[PDB]
Amino acid sequence: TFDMNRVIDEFDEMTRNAHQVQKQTLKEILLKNQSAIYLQNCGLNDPEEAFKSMVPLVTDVELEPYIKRMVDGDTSPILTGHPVPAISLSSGTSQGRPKFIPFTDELMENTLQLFRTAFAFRNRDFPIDDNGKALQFIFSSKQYISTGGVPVGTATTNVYRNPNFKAGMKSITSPSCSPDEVIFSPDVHQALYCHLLSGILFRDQVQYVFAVFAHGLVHAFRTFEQVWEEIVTDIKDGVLSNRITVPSVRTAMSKLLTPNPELAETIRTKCMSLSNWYGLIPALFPNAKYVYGIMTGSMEPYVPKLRHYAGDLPLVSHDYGSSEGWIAANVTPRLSPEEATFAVIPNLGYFEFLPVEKPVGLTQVKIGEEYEVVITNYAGLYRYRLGDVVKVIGFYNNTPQLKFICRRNLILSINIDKNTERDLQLSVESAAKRLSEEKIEVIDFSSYIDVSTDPGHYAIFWEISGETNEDVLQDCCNCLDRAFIDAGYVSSRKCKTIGALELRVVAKGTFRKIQEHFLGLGKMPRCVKPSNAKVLQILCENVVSSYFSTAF
Ligand SMILES: CC/C=C\C[C@H]1C(=O)CC[C@@H]1CC(=O)N[C@H](C(=O)O)[C@@H](C)CC
Repeated sequence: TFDMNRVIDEFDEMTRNAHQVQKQTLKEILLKNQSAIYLQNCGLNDPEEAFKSMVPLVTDVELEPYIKRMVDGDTSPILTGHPVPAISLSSGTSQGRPKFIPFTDELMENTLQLFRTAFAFRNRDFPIDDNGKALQFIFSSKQYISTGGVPVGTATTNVYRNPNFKAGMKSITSPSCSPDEVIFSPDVHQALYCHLLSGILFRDQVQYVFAVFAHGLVHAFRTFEQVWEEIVTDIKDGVLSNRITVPSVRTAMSKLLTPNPELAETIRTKCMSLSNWYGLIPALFPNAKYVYGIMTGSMEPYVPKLRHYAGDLPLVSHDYGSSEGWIAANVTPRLSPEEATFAVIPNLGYFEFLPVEKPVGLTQVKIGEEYEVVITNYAGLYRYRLGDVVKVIGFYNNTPQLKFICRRNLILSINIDKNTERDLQLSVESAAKRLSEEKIEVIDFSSYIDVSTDPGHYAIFWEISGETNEDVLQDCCNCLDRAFIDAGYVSSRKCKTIGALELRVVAKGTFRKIQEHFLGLGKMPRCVKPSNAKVLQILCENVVSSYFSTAF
């Protein structure tokens, strides 16, 4: 039974005792998983001491073969003491291959604990009506079964399809406007339309608006700009647009629709009153208290447009975690996304921090210093290098408050996509075999994030060893686009939040000219940063042709 003050007091005591809770949490993780051959092979059977001397830092790549066994249905103890109920398909890759992370019942408990904690602080500073609803733009369009018989989904999908999700969120959320059939629609574009319509149908009750990521909220209302008159028509007629073809979705939404020309008129008058859609969100939902979602890190570029739609509504930052697990909660919800920091929850894992040198404990980190995060938790992860670099902004009682700084080895990112030099090189090598058919080779390559388009897209620069046809180059272009298998990139391309990959072919001698540039001053950049004007200049002025992927 949820009690706001009780929840806050519990978080307070835990963070006052963060050092002790860290140690107790490690001991419990090690007890639960002691039969895991990964742990047995380290010499485990001074528990904290033994742990740090016997267990090596490890990377996703090192864990790949172990996790592969779990995805293939091995139920003996490998990374966990008990068989996992699901596997999470993560963003990013494992050396260019799909990256999987175990999803355990404990991770579900953690999710519920963190949501409850964050809600308590948020509802303290931004109290909502408990007879209202929320507009929640969430999606779980798919969860497949591995060949070994294990469910595989994204982390959010594993959360949304958990048997404890509805009951567990009941007390610490405002009820969604959307039918479950919308959330689980196999077609996310239809789901999004229906979320928008559902929100409008209950607009007076909507207490806040949520999506996991800021770019999702922005995409939602950009979409509204396109379909608003269609929604007004659906409401006026009490008939769902023929755009919606998923039968279970049509059925569910039809129960909510009856002819309402009055509401339709209100909405039409309201939309036409806006100036370039400024303040669209509070206009549609005049009782919403805030907009909620991840506003930080890779989402920072989306905040200006989100503010535009949000008008004067507070933007509240959603918490810090990934497919690997949760780390930190926003307990200062009134702070803008620029000032937002996240307090580590001391029982969600045994956290270590590599100085940006060997790792220090949670209560050992220093204000103003940057560290790479190291995770030991209930996801089968022991001293796992997350690759996230954080800065310690301060302490909330004895737990550090963190700001995300950067992700190591990342060169290509628009929103939720994460691609490295190796991923780019692999995509190039894939697409190059279409060229090899023509006895043509890739002389060199680079790339660039083009955010002049909406949405932004990847641009790849190629110089090739000979002239070829448009069809060949079109194929190479499509292949480059499909060769990026990172789940984040694929998810965005499908949801249209990342545009068609563009292949720009440059004139012969273009890359040598870049060499000449650097030689006349005295390692080819694989993604050209916006500030690298001299290099960008040489590439752009030598583009001779341009192609856009017809994939997705
Ligand atoms: C136990 C952890 C449970 C949930 C973590 C996720 C959240 O609910 C908030 C942050 C996080 C987003 C995430 O997992 N994003 C995916 C990813 O980037 O891997 C993406 C492939 C979309 C699902």
